This record gives sequence, structure tokens and C-alpha cells, in this order.
Amino acid sequence: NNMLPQVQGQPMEGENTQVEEVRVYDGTEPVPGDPDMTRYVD
Amino acid sequence: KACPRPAPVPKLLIKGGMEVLDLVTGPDSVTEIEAFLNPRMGQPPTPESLTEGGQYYGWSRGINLATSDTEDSPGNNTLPTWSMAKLQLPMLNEDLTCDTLQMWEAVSVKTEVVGSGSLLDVHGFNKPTDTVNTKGISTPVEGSQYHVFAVGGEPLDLQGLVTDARTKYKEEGVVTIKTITKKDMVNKDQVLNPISKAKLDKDGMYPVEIWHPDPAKNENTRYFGNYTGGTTTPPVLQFTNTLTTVLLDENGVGPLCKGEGLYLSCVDIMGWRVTRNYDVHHWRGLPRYFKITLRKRWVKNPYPMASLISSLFNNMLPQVQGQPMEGENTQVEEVRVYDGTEPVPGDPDMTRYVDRFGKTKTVFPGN
Amino acid sequence: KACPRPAPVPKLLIKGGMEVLDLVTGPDSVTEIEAFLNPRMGQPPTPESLTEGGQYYGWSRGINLATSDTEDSPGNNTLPTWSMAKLQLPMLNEDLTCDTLQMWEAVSVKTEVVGSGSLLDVHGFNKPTDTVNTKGISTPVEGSQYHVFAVGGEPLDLQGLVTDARTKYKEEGVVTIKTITKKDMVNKDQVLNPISKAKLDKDGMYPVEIWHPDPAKNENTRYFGNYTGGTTTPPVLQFTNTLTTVLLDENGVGPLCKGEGLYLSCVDIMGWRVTRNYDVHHWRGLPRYFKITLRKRWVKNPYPMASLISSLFNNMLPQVQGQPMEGENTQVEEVRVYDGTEPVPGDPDMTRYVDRF
Amino acid sequence: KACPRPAPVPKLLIKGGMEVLDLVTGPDSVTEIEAFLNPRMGQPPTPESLTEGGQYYGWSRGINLATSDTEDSPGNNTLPTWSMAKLQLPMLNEDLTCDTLQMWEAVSVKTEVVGSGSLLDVHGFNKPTDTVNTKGISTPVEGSQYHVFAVGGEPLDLQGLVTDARTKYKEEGVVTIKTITKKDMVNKDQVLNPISKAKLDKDGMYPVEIWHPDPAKNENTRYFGNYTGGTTTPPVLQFTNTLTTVLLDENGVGPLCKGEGLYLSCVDIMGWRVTRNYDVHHWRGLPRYFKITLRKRWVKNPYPMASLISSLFNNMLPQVQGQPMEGENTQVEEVRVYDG
Ligand SMILES: CC(=O)N[C@@H]1[C@@H](O[C@@H]2O[C@H](CO)[C@H](O)[C@H](O[C@]3(C(=O)O)C[C@H](O)[C@@H](NC(C)=O)[C@H]([C@H](O)[C@H](O)CO)O3)[C@H]2O)[C@H](O)[C@@H](CO[C@]2(C(=O)O)C[C@H](O)[C@@H](NC(C)=O)[C@H]([C@H](O)[C@H](O)CO)O2)O[C@H]1O
Ligand SMILES: CC(=O)N[C@@H]1[C@@H](O[C@@H]2O[C@H](CO)[C@H](O)[C@H](O[C@]3(C(=O)O)C[C@H](O)[C@@H](NC(C)=O)[C@H]([C@H](O)[C@H](O)CO)O3)[C@H]2O)[C@H](O)[C@@H](CO[C@]2(C(=O)O)C[C@H](O)[C@@H](NC(C)=O)[C@H]([C@H](O)[C@H](O)CO)O2)O[C@H]1O
Ligand SMILES: CC(=O)N[C@@H]1[C@@H](O[C@@H]2O[C@H](CO)[C@H](O)[C@H](O[C@]3(C(=O)O)C[C@H](O)[C@@H](NC(C)=O)[C@H]([C@H](O)[C@H](O)CO)O3)[C@H]2O)[C@H](O)[C@@H](CO[C@]2(C(=O)O)C[C@H](O)[C@@H](NC(C)=O)[C@H]([C@H](O)[C@H](O)CO)O2)O[C@H]1O
Repeated sequence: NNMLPQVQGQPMEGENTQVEEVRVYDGTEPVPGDPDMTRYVD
Repeated sequence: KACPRPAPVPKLLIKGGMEVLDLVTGPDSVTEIEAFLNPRMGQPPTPESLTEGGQYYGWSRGINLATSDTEDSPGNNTLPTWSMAKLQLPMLNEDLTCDTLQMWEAVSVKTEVVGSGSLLDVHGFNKPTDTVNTKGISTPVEGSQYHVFAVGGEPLDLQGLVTDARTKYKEEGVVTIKTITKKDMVNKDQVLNPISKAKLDKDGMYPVEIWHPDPAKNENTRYFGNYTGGTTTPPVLQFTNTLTTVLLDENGVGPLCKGEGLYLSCVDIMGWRVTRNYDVHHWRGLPRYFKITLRKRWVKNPYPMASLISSLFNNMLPQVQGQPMEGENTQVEEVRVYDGTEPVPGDPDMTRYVDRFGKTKTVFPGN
Repeated sequence: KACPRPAPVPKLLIKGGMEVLDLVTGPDSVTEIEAFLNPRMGQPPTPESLTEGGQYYGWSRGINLATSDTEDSPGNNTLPTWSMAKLQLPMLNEDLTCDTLQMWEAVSVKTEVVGSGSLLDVHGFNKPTDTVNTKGISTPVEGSQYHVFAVGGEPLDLQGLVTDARTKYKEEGVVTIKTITKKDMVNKDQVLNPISKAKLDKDGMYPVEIWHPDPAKNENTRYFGNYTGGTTTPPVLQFTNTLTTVLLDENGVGPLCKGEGLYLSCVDIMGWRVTRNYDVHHWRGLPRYFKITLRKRWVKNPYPMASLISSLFNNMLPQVQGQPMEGENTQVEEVRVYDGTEPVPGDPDMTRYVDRF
Repeated sequence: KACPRPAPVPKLLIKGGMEVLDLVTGPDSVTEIEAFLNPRMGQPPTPESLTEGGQYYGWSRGINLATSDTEDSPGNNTLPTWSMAKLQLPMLNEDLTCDTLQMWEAVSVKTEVVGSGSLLDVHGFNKPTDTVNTKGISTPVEGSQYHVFAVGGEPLDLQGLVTDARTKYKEEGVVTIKTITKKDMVNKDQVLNPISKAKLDKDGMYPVEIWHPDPAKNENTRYFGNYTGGTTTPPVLQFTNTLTTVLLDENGVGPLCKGEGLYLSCVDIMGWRVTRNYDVHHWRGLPRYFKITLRKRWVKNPYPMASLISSLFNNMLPQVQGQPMEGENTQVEEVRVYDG
């Protein structure tokens, strides 16, 4: 981080990060149905 | 019970934003980061109002021409600038034992520029198709276009070459070859100035017109793009969530974020819009998406612990200042070393050296 | 006896319409649905009279040109909007007693746009080749063209970016950032507006001029298409039924019609036809066809009967309103979860991020 | 042995023409057929002289224009029409014992359109480069070009879609949607009318401006082609003997000739020639070659003797008209079935 100059660069953290999403995987689960359906509340 | 077992897909731990990262992953554990950079060329965000910034957002302000051969001052919003950012990642593990560490290793990236659809708004006030009666279509985005981008484990090493070394860029709010190198540009810059090389230390700052992905003999970024010159030239684009690209390197490496930072960098001109008003020819860009897939890779540590440890611990000693025991005037006229025990030589004032590999009874003085 | 043996081919079960679906398939049963959609940019079908609707069906009605910088009122039928629909497949399974469940899963698909031939009519009244003596050819379609499409398991996810935020889309009669976001446009919509994201819930409603296949980091659709700008740009196409395309995913998956939906969506601008009158262009689009190949696939159950039954739990109590324990004002200062057991760490709230140092 | 034997290659049996077919092939006997189609768009062959038919043969006649909106009447020679033909093959062997049949199966085909060079005559009286001082080059062909073709084992299925649905096509001397749906066009046709579908049967009759290879649910033809619109769009083309194309189906079948016939179909607009006169426009076509490679393939009879005989008998026998021998006035009084 020393040899590496300091930026300034768009927001990839913060309140307006332009990071749309992230995910992590470590396993091997059998093809789930709707991978995205949990705790329902409006 | 034995209700047939579905296909084995990789299991997602958790998803969400960067923080998801925070969670200990493990070692094969992969991370997908979708993000994007907005196109920053000219008119910056800030005047959120569509009146004061006339919301020329994501647009070259107007086109500041030049006096004549002698005087070329372009406005700071007549200057599409490289758009970029850096993602900050977690820190992984060590094993000073095996002097090896794991780093964030980027692999493939899907990317996409969006908004090609926008270039179908054909009402509004652009030069009409039929000037005469002032009819037609409010003439679409046309002209040169440029799209480049990269991805790396450190910012982008670039090189500048400009059209005219005489251009009156500002010393202010943009990084020019001058801005980086004090001394004004010369004809060399105008073609390949091996000096005129910077870094992406900033953003929305080095304009494309100047700075280019320099093929440093060395690189941990993967970049690419292309130019498509012209004045009328039609824009063309690619809509697809189907393709992934390999940030992988030739040894099967891809980049690695030294500084747990991932670095995105890109540029996307579709061409100029043209005011019906006059020939205020200001250009437009679109934003780009990124889907970086990186793993955890084990790498032989570069620089030796001890050195650092003790390179540090020695830089703490008081500073001394004092007479020269090195330099061009070392007050040391001498130094020998021995370990062995040969039997008495002959010539005592014999010299002795080892070089490039081999150790020699120095040439009998009298060559 | 030894008879010659014809090459084995997949044996047909039944051919026919949507009803053939109801036939009990089996499991490696394969289905070949084959449909298409009529390109809906501007002039809606309904007025079928070629006088009243002056039959512009399949054409941008007129081509309204705004007033000036501050004033841009497009006008609905000046708008090529996204065209889609949903093939509703039959339900495959009843094992929400065991986990495993099988559902419709799209694989490959052949698509094709047609009528690329109609682009050769050169009589009729269009600005002509030779204006002078009003002669030549009724000048053909040229201009910016555009085609995209997608095959997926739920509707297509979009994103808004637009040319001018001051544009005045009649909120009445077409989806638009505001109609979905209430608040008017902003300069951010003039670029990547992460808020300005919508779904393909409706149809021939989301003008393409605004809406885009958003690469929501998450997706069960496959879309593709391209923009070809230009004022006088020559149209091009691929009249052909030879090769297919794979909706298969990276893991060998393809879409899975959640719900039991097969969602087809696309757009095909060919450029605009320009009247021999004034310079009023008005785009033409062609229909696209689809040939989806889908199979039956096993997956882990997605439905927690719990939810169902726990829908009934929140009715053992009313709706509460009370302070925010979620939002931008969660008064939840913090949460941590523990499960295992590690030996004591030193500062366990380690700045896992380097720059925090 | 002592004499080096060279390489083996397929042993030709007979070169010739259609007649050649007849000799008894065998079962792996491959048959190659070269042929072609003359680009029938506009002026037909018949007006033999280049004075009376001003030998436009191979050219649209003149681009007839229109009144405006309320009226557009094309003119039968202002219309390049689909071109096609049918190769008549001979019947093969069977083995009802195993309800197996042998049929003609198209495999690959080298096709090539020639005459690309013709486009290099820049004299003659087309408008010229410099019109001002009537000097330069008599402007070559330019404009929209279209090339599509198909090799099928039954006629080509096709769907009609048109631009303006009013277009007063001359209902006679050319198939139009009306010529087939027995009624007048509708906005729907103007975009995809599922009714507006038909077949190739004729030729030099189905205008291209109207019919397009329809991806029928099911198909025994391979088609391909592309449109390259535009007004001044430059022509381009492929001169090659070298490469082949495979009619082979998804499981390697290609087409089979329903009826002992092989079907060819295509169109090749190169664009148009404009006359040094007014903006008289008429398009130019080019002919196409075809080297179809086909084989003897075994199939299952997918039908049932009995009935297929029955059909035959029926198809053979006229329809009649017959006093009511059933219905409400059956002049049949009675029937008895006795056994024994
Ligand atoms: C805001 C403004 O108009 N400033 C004047 C400058 O004109 C504008 O210059 C901009 C670039 O700086 C853009 O090109 C402007 O184009 C647009 C625009 O987006 O603003 C294009 C739009 O299409 C148009 N919109 C409409 C609806 O017409 C707008 C519109 O006019 C405005 O948005 C307001 O409605 O215009 C273009 O008009 C003018 O170029 C600058 C000159 O700036 C400098 C320079 O050369 O950089 C600044 C220097 O500091 C100055 N020197 C000193 C010592 O001060 C020099 C110097 O005066 C010059 O070299 C000699 O003339 O000029 O002046 C503004 O007044
Ligand atoms: C159906 C009709 O005639 N409506 C009038 C509008 O004219 C038509 O507007 C359409 C878009 O709304 C198209 O641009 C029309 O173009 C075509 C078409 O119908 O598609 C193009 C065709 O090629 C052409 N065919 C031929 C053979 O020429 C047809 C043809 O001309 C017509 O079918 C019959 O002649 O035309 C175009 O003709 C007219 O634009 C609207 C006004 O719209 C509004 C608006 O901004 O939404 C309505 C507001 O209520 C009005 N406000 C007030 C206070 O009057 C504003 C306002 O006047 C405007 O901002 C300033 O003028 O305009 O009126 C219809 O009568
Ligand atoms: C041979 C001829 O000129 N016949 C008259 C028609 O003119 C020709 O029409 C063709 C299309 O039908 C082409 O457009 C002709 O263009 C060319 C051509 O002959 O191919 C283009 C050539 O390049 C050009 N050669 C040169 C060197 O320029 C030739 C050249 O002019 C000829 O070789 C020599 O003259 O021209 C074009 O000339 C004309 O279009 C028709 C009228 O059409 C109809 C109609 O449908 O509207 C035909 C109807 O049958 C008729 N109805 C009745 C009841 O008679 C109506 C009706 O008469 C009309 O509306 C009112 O009079 O007209 O007439 C031919 O005689």
C-alpha cells in the first residue's frame, strides 16, 4: 500500500457505492429451486 | 428419502454487499462482485439540478474549440476523462512458516455497457434531420466512439501521447503530462514519450485524449478496448449477460490485488450529440458493469520477512549525521575478509576477489 | 430375421398446441414450444382499420419531435416499447412432502426475426430517391436499428438510463422511471441509476428508449441484443433456421420457469420509414419467433410450508407500527452471530480491511 | 505389390445427367447433382428479343411507384419473386417385411451465385458519376441486396408479412396473401399473420416483398439468407468453389424427399441499376448453382398399409354426384347382417 499511490476513484464502498452486489460460495449444494426466497415481510 | 438428488451447483454462502466479504470464507470460497462505473467525461455529477448543470450529466459540456494553430485551450468539460475505482477487499492468511501468503486473485469478468437503448430518443433539440424546414429526427448520437477498460491488482499504468504538444491544457483540475511532469510537453510526448507515463492515481481526471494504457513491459491489469474514428460514424453496442472473460494470465494467473484492492478502469464514448442550436457538438458516454470473479490464491511471498522486520527495526535508530564511510569519498581505504586458512602465500600484498561467481588469486598485479 | 435398422431419433409423443402440454410427460420428456411475438413499437393493433388506424400497425405512429431543450414531450405512440409474454407451463410436481421437486427448465432456443423481406417494397409514398422531380424509389428503411431478446424463468429485469431527464413522458399510458419511482427523473437516471430499476411486469409498455436489461448481479433470463446507431444506416438480418442457442447456464442449468412461467421478451427496430411529405420518420419493427426447448429438472424445494402456515402466525397478531428495526434508521445498532468455539483471539474486532490501519 | 497403389477415393460409376440416376445405385451409392436457378425477378425469359423485351431478362422492369397512401399499385414486373424448381428422383427399395423404406436424403450442398463480375460494366446508360456534365461512369448497381435459398425435400413453407397492407397488388399473375387467404390484407399481416402462410408450389410468382421462409413448427428444408438494406449500399459477394454446406439435421438426417423430389429455392437481389434518364430504378438478380449431395436412407414406414392403400384408392377415384345413400334421405331402405 506504500508502493501503491493513493487514489481518487469512484465509490466502491460508502453510502453510494456502485457495487451492485456480492456473493460468496464455498460449497456444492444441489440445485436449489428459487435461490432467492426468504423472510417475507413488506 | 431417496427422492432423486438434484444437480450439484456451487453453494452460495451469503450474498449482499461488500460486507458479505467480511465473513470468513475459507479457501476455495469464491466471491462475485457486481459493480459498475458511471461514465465520467466532462460535466460532473454535482450540479444535481438539471438547470444549473443543465444536466449535461454524463456529457461533454460543450465543445471548446481553439483560437487557431497557435492557441488551443480546451475546456475542462470538453474533456472526457478516464472513469475508474478500486474495490477494497478483506485480508487473507499467512504462514510465515512457509513464507507464503494467499492473495485476492481475479479471474474472469463479465462486463457490459448499458444504455445503448437511450440512443433511440430521437425527439428533443438536436440538429434536425431536415435542417431546411427544421424537420426530421433530432439527429442521434453519432461520431467517434471509444471503449476501453481494464481490471487489475493495482491501478493502471498508462502512457500519454497527445496530438498537439502545444495544447493549452489547464494546470488545473485534470492530470496532464505537465501536471505529471513539470516541464511542458514536447514533440516526443506528441508521439511516445517514455517519460510521459503516469498511474491512475486519480479519477475522472486524466483525460483520454492524453492518457493511454501503456503496455508497460510489466502489468497486473488486463485491459482492452478500441477506437473508431470518424465524424458521422454510427455507434454500435453489445447487449449481453452471457459472456465471461478471462482476466487469467498466461501461466494461469490473472491479476492479484496487492493491496487488497481490485481496480476497475474503463471509458465509453458513443460519440457526439449535436445541438439544433448550433454546432455545439458535445459527446456522450454510457456506464459500464462489472462482474469480477476472484479466488484465493497462495503465493510465494516476494520479499523476505527478516528484511522487512529488521528493515524496519533499523530505520528506528537515531539518525546519523556524520562523516562518509561510503559514497564517493569513503574514508575507508580498505577491507578484507578471510574464513579460511591457506598456508602462507608468497606475495603477501596479493589481492583476491570473487566475481560474478568465481573466486580468484587476483592477477599477479603485473598484468 | 435381420432387418435394416433406421437411425434412432427422438420419438414423438404428440404434436399439437398448448394442450399437448397437459399430457403426462414422464421425466426426460422434452418439450418444444414454438411461438413468436408481434413487434410492438408505437401504434397498437386495436384500431384494425387502415384508415382510422391508417394501419401503422407495427410502426412508430408519427414521430413527434420535441420543442426545445426544456421541452420534450414524446407522445406515446412515438415510442418503441418492449415486447414480451409468458408461456404458462403446466405444474410438474406434488412432493412438497419431500424436498426434491422438479420444474420446467429452458435449454436452448432458436429465434428468428422475419419479414426482413418486406424491406424491399420500394414503391408507396416515402421520401423518394430523387426529391427534385419526386422520382426514384420510395426510399426504404434506414437509420438506427435495434434487436434484443431474452428467454427466462421470471420476467426480465430492467434498468433505467435515459438521454434527457427533462423528457416528459406522459405518465399516463407507459411505464417510466417515475411511474415506478414516483419522483421525477434525476441526472443519475441520465446514467446509472441503481434505483431506477424495474421489471417487465407489463408489456409494450416499457419503452425501450428508457428500459434496459439490467445485469442484476442475479439472473434467470438470457438476453442479448445490439444497438446500431445512425441516421442513414442500412439494415441487416439473418433469415435462418439453422442453428440454435443455448440458454444453458455456467453450471449447465439454463432457466427454470419459476412460477411455471416461461418468459419471452425482445425488440426489433429496423430503423425508420420516412414519409414523402415532411420529414416524419417512424420506425418499423418485425416480429420474432422462438423455439424453446425445455426439460424437466430436479431441484431442492423452494417453498417453506412454514411461510404458508406462518402467514397464519402473523394473524395471531396485528400489523405493527413502531420504530425502525430495519431501514436507513434501524435502531439496531448491531448484530453478531456465533456458533462455534475458537480460542480467545486478541482484538477480535480486527480491522479485516487493510486501510483501516 | 511391386507397383505402388495410390490413394483410394470414391469410385465414380457414371457421370451424366438425370438419366444417369436410373442405373441401379446400390445402397450407399452417393448421388451428386449439379444444377442452378436463373434469377426470376421481373422480366420473364419469353420476350426473346432485346428490343421488345428490351432484354431486361434478369432485371425488374422499372420501379413503378405510387399515388400516395391511398394508392400503391406495384405492377407485376416491379416485383422480384421467389425462384425455385424440383428435382425428380427415382423411387428406391423397400422391405415391408420390416416396414422399412428407403428414401432420398439430402446432405450437403455447395451453392454459389455467379455473375458477381457482371457488376463491373460501368458504361451503358445508368446515371453517371458526374451527372452535371453527363460524365463519368454509368453508375453500377447499388442498393438493398437479398440472398436466401433453401434446400428441402418437400416445398418450402412460408409466411407472409408485408409493409403497407393496402398495397394494391394485381391479384392476378402473382400470388399474394389475398391470392391465398381468400380475403384482403389486414394490419395483422402487416406484422405477422399466422394465417398468411403458404407454400412454394408455383415459382416466379411468389414475390419476395411478401413471402418469407416461415419457421414452421416442423420443417424438411434448410434455408438461409440475409438482407442488407439501404439505398446506395454496395454489393458484395462470394466466389467459391471451395466450400460446402450441410443440410444435415439435428440428428443427422438433412432432408428426405417426400415424393421422390428434391426442392431448391432462393432469390438473389444484388440491388438495382438506375437509368441515366429519370430515377427509373429496376433491380438486378443473379443466378445460383447447387451441387446437392444425397444418399440412400432407411426409414420406418410410419404408416399403415391398409389405410395408405385406401387413401390411394380414394385419391385415385373421383369424387361423386350421388343420390343420397345415407343422410336423412338415404335411398337405402335396409340392411341385414346374417352370419350362419
Ligand atoms: C457556462 C458558459 O456558457 N460559459 C461560457 C463558455 O461557453 C460555454 O463553454 C462551455 C465550456 O466551458 C461549454 O462549451 C458551453 O456549451 C454549452 C454548455 O453545455 O454549457 C453547450 C450547450 O449546448 C448549451 N446549451 C444550450 C441550451 O444552448 C450551453 C449553454 O450555452 C449554457 O449551458 C448556458 O445556457 O453551452 C459553452 O456555451 C465559454 O466557452 C467560456 C470561456 O471559458 C474560458 C476558457 O477558455 O476556458 C475560461 C477562462 O478562465 C477564460 N480566461 C480568463 C482569464 O478568465 C477564457 C477566455 O475568456 C477566452 O479564451 C476568450 O474568450 O475562457 O466563457 C463562459 O462565459
Ligand atoms: C391523430 C391526430 O391527428 N392527432 C393530432 C396530432 O397530430 C399527429 O400527432 C401524432 C402524435 O401525437 C403523430 O405525430 C401524427 O403523425 C402521423 C400519424 O398519425 O402517425 C404520421 C403519419 O405518417 C401521417 N400520415 C399521413 C398520410 O400523413 C399522420 C396523419 O397526418 C394523421 O393520421 C391524419 O392527418 O400523422 C400527427 O399527424 C397532433 O400532434 C396533436 C397534438 O398533440 C398534443 C400533445 O402534445 O400531446 C395534444 C395536446 O392536447 C395539445 N394541447 C393543446 C392545448 O392543444 C398539444 C399542443 O397543441 C402542442 O404541444 C403544440 O401544438 O399537442 O393533436 C391531434 O389533433
Ligand atoms: C411498356 C410501357 O411503358 N407500358 C406502360 C407502363 O410503363 C411502364 O410500366 C412498367 C411497370 O408496369 C415499368 O415501370 C416501365 O419502366 C420501364 C420498363 O418498361 O421496364 C423501365 C425501363 O428501363 C425503361 N427503359 C428505358 C430506356 O428507360 C422502359 C421504357 O420506358 C420502355 O421500354 C419503353 O416505353 O420503361 C414503365 O415505362 C405504364 O406504367 C402502364 C400504366 O400502368 C397501369 C396501372 O396499373 O396503373 C396499367 C393498367 O393496365 C392500366 N389500366 C387500363 C384499364 O388500361 C392503367 C391506366 O391506363 C392508367 O392508370 C391511366 O392511363 O395503368 O401503361 C403501360 O402501357
